[PDB]
Amino acid sequence: MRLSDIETFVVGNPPPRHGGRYFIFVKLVTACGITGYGEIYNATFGPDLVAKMAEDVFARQFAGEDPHHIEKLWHKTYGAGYTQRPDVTVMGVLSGLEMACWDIIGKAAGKPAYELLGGKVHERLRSYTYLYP
Amino acid sequence: MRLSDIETFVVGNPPPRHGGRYFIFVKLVTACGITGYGEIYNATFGPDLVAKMAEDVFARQFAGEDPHHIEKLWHKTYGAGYTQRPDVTVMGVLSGLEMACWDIIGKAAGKPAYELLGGKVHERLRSYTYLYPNVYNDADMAAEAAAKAVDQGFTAVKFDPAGAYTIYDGHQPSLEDLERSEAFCKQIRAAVGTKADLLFGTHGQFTVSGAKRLARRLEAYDPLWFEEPIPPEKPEDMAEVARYTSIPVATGERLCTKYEFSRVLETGAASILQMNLGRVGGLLEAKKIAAMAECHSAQIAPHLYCGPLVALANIQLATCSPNFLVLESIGFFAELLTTPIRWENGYIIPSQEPGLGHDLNEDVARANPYT
Amino acid sequence: MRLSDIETFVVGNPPPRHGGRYFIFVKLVTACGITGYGEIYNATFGPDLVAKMAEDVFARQFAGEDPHHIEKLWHKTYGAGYTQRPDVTVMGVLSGLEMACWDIIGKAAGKPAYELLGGKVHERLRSYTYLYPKPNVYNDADMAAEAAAKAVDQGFTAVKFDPAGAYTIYDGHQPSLEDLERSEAFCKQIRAAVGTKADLLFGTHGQFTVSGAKRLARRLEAYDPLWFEEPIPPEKPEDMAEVARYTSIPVATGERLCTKYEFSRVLETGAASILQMNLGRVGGLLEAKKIAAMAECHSAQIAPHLYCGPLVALANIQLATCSPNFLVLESIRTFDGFFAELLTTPIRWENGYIIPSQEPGLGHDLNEDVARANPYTGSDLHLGFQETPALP
Amino acid sequence: MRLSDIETFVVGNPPPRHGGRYFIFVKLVTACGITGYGEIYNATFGPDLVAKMAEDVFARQFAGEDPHHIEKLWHKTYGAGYTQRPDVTVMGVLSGLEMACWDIIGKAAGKPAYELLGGKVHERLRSYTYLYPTKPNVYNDADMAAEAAAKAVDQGFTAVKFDPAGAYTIYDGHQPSLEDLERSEAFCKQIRAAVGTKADLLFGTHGQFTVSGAKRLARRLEAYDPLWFEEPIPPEKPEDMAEVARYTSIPVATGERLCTKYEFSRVLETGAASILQMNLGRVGGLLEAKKIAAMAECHSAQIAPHLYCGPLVALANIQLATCSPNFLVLESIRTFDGFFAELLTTPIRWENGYIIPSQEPGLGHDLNEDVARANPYTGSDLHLGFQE
Amino acid sequence: MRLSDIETFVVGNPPPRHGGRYFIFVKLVTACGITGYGEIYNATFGPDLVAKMAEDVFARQFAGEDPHHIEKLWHKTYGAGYTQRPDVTVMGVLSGLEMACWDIIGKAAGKPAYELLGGKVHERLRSYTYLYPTPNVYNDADMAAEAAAKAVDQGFTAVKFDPAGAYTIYDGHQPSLEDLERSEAFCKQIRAAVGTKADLLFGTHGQFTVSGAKRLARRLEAYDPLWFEEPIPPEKPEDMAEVARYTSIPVATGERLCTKYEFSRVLETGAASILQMNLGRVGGLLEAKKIAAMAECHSAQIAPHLYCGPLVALANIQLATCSPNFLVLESIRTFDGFFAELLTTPIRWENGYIIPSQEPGLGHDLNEDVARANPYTGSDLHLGFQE
Amino acid sequence: MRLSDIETFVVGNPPPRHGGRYFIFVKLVTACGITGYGEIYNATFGPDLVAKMAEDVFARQFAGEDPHHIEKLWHKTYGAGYTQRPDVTVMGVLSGLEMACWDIIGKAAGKPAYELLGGKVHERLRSYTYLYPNVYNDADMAAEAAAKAVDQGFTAVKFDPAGAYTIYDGHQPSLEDLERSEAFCKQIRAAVGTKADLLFGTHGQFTVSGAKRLARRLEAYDPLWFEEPIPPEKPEDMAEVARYTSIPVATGERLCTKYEFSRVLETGAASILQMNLGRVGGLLEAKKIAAMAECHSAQIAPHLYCGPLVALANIQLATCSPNFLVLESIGFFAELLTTPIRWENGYIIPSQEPGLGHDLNEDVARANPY
Ligand SMILES: [Mg+2]
Ligand SMILES: [Mg+2]
Ligand SMILES: [Mg+2]
Ligand SMILES: [Mg+2]
Ligand SMILES: [Mg+2]
Repeated sequence: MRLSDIETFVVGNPPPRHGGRYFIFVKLVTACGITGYGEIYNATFGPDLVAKMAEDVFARQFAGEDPHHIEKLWHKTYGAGYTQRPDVTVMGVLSGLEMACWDIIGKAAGKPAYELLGGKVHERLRSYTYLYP
Repeated sequence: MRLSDIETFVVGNPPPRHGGRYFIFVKLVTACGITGYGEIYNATFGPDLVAKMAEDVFARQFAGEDPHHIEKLWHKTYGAGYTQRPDVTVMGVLSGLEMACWDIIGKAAGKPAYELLGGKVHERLRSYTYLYPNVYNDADMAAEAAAKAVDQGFTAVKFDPAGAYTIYDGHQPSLEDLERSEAFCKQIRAAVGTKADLLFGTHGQFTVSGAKRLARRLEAYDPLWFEEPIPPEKPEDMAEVARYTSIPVATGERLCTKYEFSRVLETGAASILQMNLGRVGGLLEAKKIAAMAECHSAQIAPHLYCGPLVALANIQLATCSPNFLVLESIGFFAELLTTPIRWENGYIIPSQEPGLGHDLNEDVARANPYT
Repeated sequence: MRLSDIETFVVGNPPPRHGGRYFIFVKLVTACGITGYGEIYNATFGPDLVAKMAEDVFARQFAGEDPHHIEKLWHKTYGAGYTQRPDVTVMGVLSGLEMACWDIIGKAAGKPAYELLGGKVHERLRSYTYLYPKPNVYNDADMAAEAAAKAVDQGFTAVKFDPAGAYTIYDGHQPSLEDLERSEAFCKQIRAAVGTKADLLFGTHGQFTVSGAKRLARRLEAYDPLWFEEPIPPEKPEDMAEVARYTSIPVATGERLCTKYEFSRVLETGAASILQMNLGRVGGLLEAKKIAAMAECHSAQIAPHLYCGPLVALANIQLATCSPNFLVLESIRTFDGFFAELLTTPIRWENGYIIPSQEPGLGHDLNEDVARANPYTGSDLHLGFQETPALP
Repeated sequence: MRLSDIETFVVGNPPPRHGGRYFIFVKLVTACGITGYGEIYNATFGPDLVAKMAEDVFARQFAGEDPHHIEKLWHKTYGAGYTQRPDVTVMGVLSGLEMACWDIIGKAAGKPAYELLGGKVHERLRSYTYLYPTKPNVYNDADMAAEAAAKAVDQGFTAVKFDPAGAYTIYDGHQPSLEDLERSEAFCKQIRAAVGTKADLLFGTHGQFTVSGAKRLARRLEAYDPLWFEEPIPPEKPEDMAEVARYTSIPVATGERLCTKYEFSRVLETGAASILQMNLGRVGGLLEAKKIAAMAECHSAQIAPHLYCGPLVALANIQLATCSPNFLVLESIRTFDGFFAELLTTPIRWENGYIIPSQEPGLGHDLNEDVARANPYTGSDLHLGFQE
Repeated sequence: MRLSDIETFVVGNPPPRHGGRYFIFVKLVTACGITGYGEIYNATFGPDLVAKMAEDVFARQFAGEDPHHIEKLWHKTYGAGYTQRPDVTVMGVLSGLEMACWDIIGKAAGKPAYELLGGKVHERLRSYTYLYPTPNVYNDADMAAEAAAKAVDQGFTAVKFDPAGAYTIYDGHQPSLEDLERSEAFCKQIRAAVGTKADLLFGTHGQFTVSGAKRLARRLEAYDPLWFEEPIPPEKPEDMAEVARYTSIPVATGERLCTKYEFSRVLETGAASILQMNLGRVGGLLEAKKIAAMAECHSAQIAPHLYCGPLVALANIQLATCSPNFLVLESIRTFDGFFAELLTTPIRWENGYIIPSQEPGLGHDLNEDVARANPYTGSDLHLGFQE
Repeated sequence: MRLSDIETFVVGNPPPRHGGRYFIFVKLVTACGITGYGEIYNATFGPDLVAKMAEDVFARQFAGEDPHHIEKLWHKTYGAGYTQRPDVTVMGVLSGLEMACWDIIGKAAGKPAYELLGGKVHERLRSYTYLYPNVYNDADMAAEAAAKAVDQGFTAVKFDPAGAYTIYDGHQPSLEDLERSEAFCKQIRAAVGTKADLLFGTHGQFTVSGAKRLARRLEAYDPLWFEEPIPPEKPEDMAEVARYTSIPVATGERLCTKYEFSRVLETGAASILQMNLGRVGGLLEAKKIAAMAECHSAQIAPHLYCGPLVALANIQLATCSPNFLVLESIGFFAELLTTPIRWENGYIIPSQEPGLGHDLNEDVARANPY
């Protein structure tokens, strides 16, 4: 199994705009067709560009690889350019693609991601909100 | 999906009994038929009792649960009886049940467990072996066996010339212990040169100072590690030895759960963690422990002194671990597995088959009851 | 002198089942006839199995040995199978057998154990009880307060309660605001009921994380609780020490601990100033003694733990009696009911104090017949967590 | 005074490619006409994207501002997007734009930037170079490296740097092999024989090892009095690096992968290192590097600016070093000949092992924009790389 | 059962005076008759006075009490005069009485005292001696080596020596270069002469500062001494730990310490890995057992100190016997001569090891007759310093 | 110049017996006549043996020596018999002899001892006293005894209401102990306002946790200190109490030598040091400790529960110490001395007679054996 294609989405958030001004989505695909979604949380630059950075990372580090090899993928990215240090710009991009890899891993095993990382512990998730008008 | 039945196997190791005297296997099977295997590490009691202890834990915490639910399963067990604190007895039973769940989870995805816990990183695993007027007391005889090992492809050897370990450790090295130890290191180093690392494998014989006396005389030979220099209770004390010497300290074969390894890492007690997966808490717990070591400039080296099923679990963790240093290796291990663990020119080659990659030969285990 | 024979007893506890579901007793017999009794405190495994463990250990380690040789027996057991690290499953079995050797040692010497481990220090041992009897004593502050005045009237000078909400397999967790309301309500009403006449013991079960434990401690301080028991889980004493440093409430812990090594860390990190060894678990009488001397070096006291049978109570009493730094002894009500029937002569409770036996060894003998006549028939473990996450 | 225009050059680096694969330059222009030059040191993303990033930042934070307003500009950029924590990607771009403001600031004052930030201290700056060539070669044969250092000494260099400790992987830290140990000592031993007390040995590892890996190696180099053990372990936990630093007598030197005063504050405080190696095209800018050097004076540490990129970062490094009392040594890519000269309007002054600081205003030299435009980068790789 | 009467004996040590100038014994007697024996280790005042302090203490806290009530006895005594702080004068006297109570407790139990404090652990106790004579053994490495060679031949597996120069009242000081020279030659020569047959116990008396001790330890590590004893003075363990962290040689201290409170700090700071209690000073047998138990929690071993009479020796032996972390026991030669004459049955020394008596209590009895026939006629104190 | 003879007065303290049951005095005489007086603070043994101990010490270390040689004499006594470690039995006997030397040194040089150790710094020494007659158990009756002491001029009063101190301490305070403790502070602060500081004078009763509990309920009455909240063996432990409360911790009546006080200062155990110069090690050793205290934001407040002569030395220290806070005070005291100790409105005034400023009347001392 191997990663073939990526597609980015810059999506603007409509009124009342709770949650920021825009979201940045990615969509990874395997040669055999399986589809994975993910979001990048990065605002150190403009979104059109951060979307470009995503496609950069995917071309260098992700395409051709097995989306299960999370450790290899994460380390090729973390270390690329001889860096290997917490960087929010990179990590925000890594996080999006990595998510999608999980989406894919899951989709192929026919299981929720959480069933592969320790299993359900909660049948419900306690939630909180900001105060809004 | 739910777990239905368990079956235990106490199997006796025939001569030369390299690995123990008996192995304790388990077999979990789901309602709809998928079968996982696993090994328990317990020397604190006796095989038939340890097996019953396995059934007891299976019944109270595992029967009727989804094997995917590792966290729930582990916590049900860890807190049973209002305990919730590290305990090798429990943790060695929980370890063998948890592996079998991984074997199941893997089988239900068509994937090796390592592809679900981070993915392959290593296509081959560096292996080491013990050396086998002999090879445990004469340093000249050790170097010969060391040279043989090197000739077979091994790139690391382990030896414990440090002296008898007693039930009243930690003690002080004898002058004879010191001289024999350095001679082992010196004679072997001359035999293998740069082709194999020296793994110095004490068994917690010493007190902190005793260990330091010994480390002093060993630094010149650039040993890859000083294994378990002192007893396991105060990692704080162990860290005193790590700090003194240039030799990396390794420890972990007598520990279990994230909590104790957490402390080893934070005190700087050891830089090479030696989990035994038949005891540490399982495959997931071990992964958590190896990530933790990643934040501490520390690596893992899965300890093995038991049956093949722990070896498989060791292989699974190692294959997907970026801070893997070396794997302990070792015949009868072949015969117990449906397919043999693959070994070539010093390295273990990870199976691509689902779960733990191999299967226990139930027929052979039932044919070798321990006596 | 050599230990020859062991019998084990698994005894179900009848209604109202205070002190838990079952007790595990051991009977050690020397070749010449001297009989020791002991209790195993452990629930990692069904009581049938622990009993078989006690048996396996006694055959492997004790048979043929001079029970005077505590150090040897202990080390032989602790280091068996190359482990030599604090494991409660083993150490509980070990604690049982070790008690019963002290019973024999004292029987042979014609002295109470406590006259062999430093000598009597107390003529009476200060005592305390949980508050015992849809709203009730465990959930409604006022009913607990009434429960407490009663205890004070019986002459108890200390009562313990855990109003702090359920303990779960996923602990530590965070107190709910309800958990906080109730807790301080229990403290406020109980203190008003008992004034200076008795200390409040806040008997938590490791519920909280360090932060959650500080949130609660902040609210309880005004009522001068004598301690905060096990505010967080047992694995990291370093973390407990952060709670202890924060509050004026003394922190108390140990019921889930074993060996001198673990209590060494508690003491040195400053995780607690009150140690609560259970002698059915901590490693036996000599180890408890060793641990209680360590606490002297660290401005710390002992308050032996008890939620099991009368033989653990006996060992507790032995230790407490020869311990300069003893603070209080936990009792199951006034040691009446099934706790007296199991003994040949009962634990003496008078006006808030245990009065130590002056008889040899542990001071009392197991009524073996009463013990055999009461098998354990349930399937559950002695004690257990809530297996859903903490509310919400 | 206000900033108006920015231009970016992604310049590819002609053979022998010493100093990496490409350089990313920036030209800033004020309204009244003053030009400022600077370089960005970053390879998290391809250079074309980085350049586009630099224009994103200039347009968002710099356009319309007075370039004398470094603190304002620095903090606006530092906090763009509610981040405000080190991030080489951003910090690199910021370093380049900020350098160039100092060009403009100095040119306006008619002074070298160094005469503004505490003023000249050194009339010459001690330099060092990597041992380069022109499969037994200079990176794996101690003898061949000893000849290289011999040649380097005969030019006046008083220090040579080398890395024999094996490859550095994406899964570091790890453990040096016995061959890594044996080769490393040979290099030190041989090189020391060939240079005597004439030149210092700079052990220039690239984060390979774990703490204990580091120590095993350190124990075997101590005897050749190496001047520094560079980045013995990775950059994430300086509390761990400080363990190497305490065990050995060799001074630990690091920082080529760090940025902002915050990350060097920790290095100094923990005792992680005693020689700080900022690359001024990454650290956060010239004023930042000044603040950082001033901290090192409080912790018995010294500065020794890192360089493995274009000549503009070099100018910035030289600007700092000239005004720094706790300066130790300066990296040079060879004798600053070749494309390091061709890219400038007047080349960098290198005489007998020392760099002589220009007295021309700002960064001291101007970029030759035409040589910059006539040398695009055709490739598709990143400046520096790892093993896998 | 109650303590009734006390007798003190001040006993002069006849030549070659190995192990000091005088001994101070105590004899406790219960109402019904049982007789306990004991020794006090204290040279802060002349022995005749230490004797008097023994009766003052016996009369206020001891008389009429059950000898089983050790915690009570000890804490009544410790807390006297509103003090409750370590004090070697008080704790000296307390040790002897306490010892003697164990003798009584044991005799009444029909048991050796170690069988009441954890039980036998060793069938035999490794011992060591100072190098004694027969330009001398104290100041020349060659003669020291010869001595050590004869000690090995007798069965000894460890010898102690202090070649680091005089200890003064102004300690700590710095070693002279000759101090370092002689110190090293001692280790080299003795090591050449015993080989791996015996451990070197380098036994300084608190001579150096922490910097001083490191200067010296750096020169001794190569010969693998088993310990470096009391390298600096006893008032700041926090400082001795500085020495113990620096060198590979184990640091041992304790002969000048008393109560668990002081050893707690030693263990916790890392000042030592080998605790050297003297049971005539440390605060008694039960206190020492508590101390050895603490040391267990800290990778420390015990190695009981002896520079006095056979009775401290007997308690030392009792402790050692039931102590799983026992390293080695100080002997005075082979416990021949007066050390034998002063006991009903002598201490059993056999091929380098002491074999514990199986008789109740301390396992032997003082020869009251011999003890009375040997009073101390002199004017000096047991040990002393330089000025 | 050399020391020759020693005489030792065991003296019984008459009713109301404020300050003990007995005092132990010493008299040192030189070759050419000069005489020093001093006092030993020892209670671990009967005063009969203590005097014999002093004689023993004088013969071995002091006789035939120059009393100027404090350092020499001190280290001789301290190292006697190969000990060289803090021991209050020896240190007490030493503190008395050394005191007397400073009486002889000063007199010989015609100056008070405090003019030899950094010179005068205070003309008046802020005093305080215990609350004497009930008064030890009833809040309101102590509040009375306080307001009476204010009328006499005292600026500080001390009281121990925290319950009995046993041989098994440290313990936990009882709820009644806490209740009476707080009640004592509330009521007294009410009777004296800003005019008098509160000295909470505990006797090492509690464990660290026990002391924290009590501290919490006294903070609000701004006590000037919290004396010896736990026992003295582990200053490290004390430091927890000191760090938790705003009330200063005071300690040291049971300590000796620079070594133990050093550790008190470095660990942060106490900010107020309470040397008893009949125990601490002598006057020269006391001054060194005071100086150490300057380096850690710490002050001195000399301890006195014994005879006038210890007190005399206490004054010599206080008069020449910049970091002096307050001095303990108390009849038969002025009777044992030639010239009485001058007291004026909560303040002692130091003598300017050479040495200890005063002389023991030997006739009165002999006339009252114990
Ligand atoms: Mg091993
Ligand atoms: Mg409880
Ligand atoms: Mg570099
Ligand atoms: Mg000695
Ligand atoms: Mg007082």
